[PDB]
Amino acid sequence: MQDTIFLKGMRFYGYHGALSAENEIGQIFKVDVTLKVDLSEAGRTDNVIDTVHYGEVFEEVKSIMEGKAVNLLEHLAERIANRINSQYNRVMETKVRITKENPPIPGHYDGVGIEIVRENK
Amino acid sequence: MQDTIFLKGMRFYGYHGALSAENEIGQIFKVDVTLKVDLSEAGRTDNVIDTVHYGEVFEEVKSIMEGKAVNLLEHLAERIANRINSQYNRVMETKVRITKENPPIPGHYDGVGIEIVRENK
Amino acid sequence: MQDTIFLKGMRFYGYHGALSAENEIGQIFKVDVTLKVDLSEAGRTDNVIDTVHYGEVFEEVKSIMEGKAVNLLEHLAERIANRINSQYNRVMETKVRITKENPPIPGHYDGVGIEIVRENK
Amino acid sequence: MQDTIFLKGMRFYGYHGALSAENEIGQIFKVDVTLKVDLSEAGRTDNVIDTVHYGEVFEEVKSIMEGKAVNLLEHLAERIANRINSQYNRVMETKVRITKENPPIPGHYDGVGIEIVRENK
Amino acid sequence: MQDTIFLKGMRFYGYHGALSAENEIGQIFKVDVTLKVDLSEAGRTDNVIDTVHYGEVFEEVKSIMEGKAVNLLEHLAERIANRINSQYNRVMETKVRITKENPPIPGHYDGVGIEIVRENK
Amino acid sequence: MQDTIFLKGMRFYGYHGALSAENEIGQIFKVDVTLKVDLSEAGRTDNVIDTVHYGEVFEEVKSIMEGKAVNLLEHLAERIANRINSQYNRVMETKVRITKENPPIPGHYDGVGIEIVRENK
Amino acid sequence: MQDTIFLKGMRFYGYHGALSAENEIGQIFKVDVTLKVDLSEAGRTDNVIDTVHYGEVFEEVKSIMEGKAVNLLEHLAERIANRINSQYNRVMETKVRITKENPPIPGHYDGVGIEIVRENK
Amino acid sequence: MQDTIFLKGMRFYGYHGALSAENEIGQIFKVDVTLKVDLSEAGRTDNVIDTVHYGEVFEEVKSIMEGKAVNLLEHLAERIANRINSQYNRVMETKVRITKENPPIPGHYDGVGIEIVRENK
Repeated sequence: MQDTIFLKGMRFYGYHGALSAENEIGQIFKVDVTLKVDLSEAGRTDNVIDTVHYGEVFEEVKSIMEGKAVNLLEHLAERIANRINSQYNRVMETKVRITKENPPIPGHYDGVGIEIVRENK
Repeated sequence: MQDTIFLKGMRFYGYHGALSAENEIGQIFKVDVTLKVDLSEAGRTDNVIDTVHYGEVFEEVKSIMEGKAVNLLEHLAERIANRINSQYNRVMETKVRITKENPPIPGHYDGVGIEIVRENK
Repeated sequence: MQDTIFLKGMRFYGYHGALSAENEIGQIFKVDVTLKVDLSEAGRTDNVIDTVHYGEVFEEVKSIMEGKAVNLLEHLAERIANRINSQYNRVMETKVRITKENPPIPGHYDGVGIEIVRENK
Repeated sequence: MQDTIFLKGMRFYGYHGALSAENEIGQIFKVDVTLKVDLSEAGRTDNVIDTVHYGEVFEEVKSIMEGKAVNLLEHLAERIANRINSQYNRVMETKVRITKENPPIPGHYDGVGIEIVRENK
Repeated sequence: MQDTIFLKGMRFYGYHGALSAENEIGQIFKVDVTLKVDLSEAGRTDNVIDTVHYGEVFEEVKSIMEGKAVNLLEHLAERIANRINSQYNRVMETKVRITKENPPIPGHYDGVGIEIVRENK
Repeated sequence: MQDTIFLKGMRFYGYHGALSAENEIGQIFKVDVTLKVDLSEAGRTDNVIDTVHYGEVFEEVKSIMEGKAVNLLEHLAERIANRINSQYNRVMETKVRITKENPPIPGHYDGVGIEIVRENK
Repeated sequence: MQDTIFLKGMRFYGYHGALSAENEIGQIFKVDVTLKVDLSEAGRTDNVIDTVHYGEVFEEVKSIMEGKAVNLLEHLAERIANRINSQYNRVMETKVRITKENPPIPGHYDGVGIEIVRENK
Repeated sequence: MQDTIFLKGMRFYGYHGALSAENEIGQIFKVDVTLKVDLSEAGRTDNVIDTVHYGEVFEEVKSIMEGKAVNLLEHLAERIANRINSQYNRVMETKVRITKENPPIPGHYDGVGIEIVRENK
């Protein structure tokens, strides 16, 4: 089953980071969420109730990304995957990618970050 | 067998969406279609009749994307995969990705959407 | 005097537009603000008090862009130019460019919008 | 008076070109239209009737770009400027830029084209 | 063994295509070549003779892409894979992706094309 | 008179540069040419003979850019402007911009170069 | 005289900013330098000694951008313009644009900054 | 286990290359590093000590990329993978991709390079 629902390049200004100065200044966090969902029923019915609504997922991601500052991207993604998996039984698995395009790293690069994949129990 | 025929970033202005206001205003839908097709005969012959012509596939996608408004991206992709699989026996499997880069979601992101993979029976 | 202070590509999700459905759904508005300010005193002193702080300008633009929905981009820009000119005497002139990259226009384009230039009286 | 109304990156698939093969195959034409219009009345009133509506301008450009094939970009732009100037008295001047990003020129480049500026008589 | 040598976005102006007018006008062809090669010996030695030189591969691709016009992308890629596999025993497998970003297809898209994967016998 | 004919982002691999190693290795040179030409006759007539054909201009630029290596971008642009001005009396003035996106400069930047403007005598 | 020598998108990781936390963490600063220089002698001679060498200019910009942290972009640009004007008599005027693409501003934008123009006395 | 820590588009100006002239002039090297690391402990704890810090990894990559010039990209990547695997036991496997976007290859392309994957022993 290779069907997926996705939200790409969601950007949020947050205050996460292990560094005091990061928590103070903040920075933009980029998030990609890919959900493993069987979309054949919805494909047949065209009824919004047979799939997972992207809008609701974005709201979840946003509440976590723009909420309380934490140290790690690993913890933020863990919270998001866990939030999506808990509320939607149709989601078989949640992939969360978080990128800091402008972390406190003296250099030239496109971004740094983490990606996790959590199956829905 | 890893050969594929592809059509990337096809853009169509349509009126699909579960929201009345979406159906009224419309928006751009981005579509990626990847077809699993054995291309060694055509690679040998160079005869257009031994492969699936991209132009015809684009026409199919377009007729569905620019036709009657439906609620879901899942239904549109289901219709496209089913259209391509039905008309081309050489297509072993059809992957359809549809992205709403500007849905009615208050936020900053690159796009939201779905992706399905349907084997040709 | 060709010195300027600028804020490029500020994006805000708003509900402006002459169309009911626009006011309901909203869309992203892109804003560029260019301020004609003599920067030689600040260039000499390095004292933040001798120039116009970008951060404060962004806050002004944001309050207008994310506030009450209006019909026209012309009115939004008029309000922004007028806001910046009123609060900063050092600003000799304000240029405001607002772009709707995804208006209710059935077609393929990069964006539509307006640009105004208002001297500070 | 430096106020302007603009439409950027409008893309149309057309058949214009001095070459038979161009007329047969077609290609994408990119168009930028910038209109010199005094926007202070609309800025004050917020009444759509005090400005030139972008949507109507796009429709004009489209009718010309997707209509009968002509040889030159110069002729297409002349027709567009003349169309906009004729129908909108508030437009003091019309700038039309047309780019062929993929003309029949053996080489590597971003685009070729013309730009004209026509005052409204 | 997941090591690879790659050449991305190689662009050539050619005359391939099943349509007479294409053969006459030409267009840009974009090519991506990915080679499965064990790079640990070279990683150890740092001796250019223990790997496949990208420069030579580009020359091969170029000779085929800028040579005689053929009808299909499938045939061009077949010729390239076969050329690379024949001359380099260290290449375990060759992936060739060819994209026509501007084919004779009336529409808005990013590109169309094919991708093949050929193991070296 | 603000009409112009333009050729943007023309790329050529050349061997120009004041450094021996540059002459040996080469690099990509990006060229923008803007020609001041009155386009109203052509706009009226639609006859290709009343304007300057972009294709011929590209050929001129190419012959100079891909010809004998010289030390300076200033000399290459001088030769191009002079070539275009000499052969086309309708060109009132020629602007030539040449950019070395990857010169032998240890750093991170988008490009370096020169731009000249030469009126046709 | 419209000839210019330019350096675009020079990026440096620095510690400038009026905020303590900025000085601590740092961020990327983007710089554009445009120099008004008469390039006809060099265009004629092709002798590197008749123009201003971009490489030397980049070194100057770099020494200032990667040196001691200051509060304002206005002061950094003033120092750069003054450095270039002092060392090169052929430079008739120096334009310096500095952009903070990721300042401590909670929002979504492309960049903020200043631009100055200083004639060489 | 599909969790990863990544650093994308790290750019360094170096002097690597099998060609004398490359070693003399240098060029920009683009590096992508993807690390297979189990991030569930850190996801739970939010303690920076339970994961691999990106900042330290960037420093390692940088020391190798900006250090002594070597002939091959294969050798540079081998050194990086080996450096990361040696210092971090939590890294189960290291993927290193190095791209020369502007090698001494007369042509038009996006980049050439190699990618290796090394499991941590």
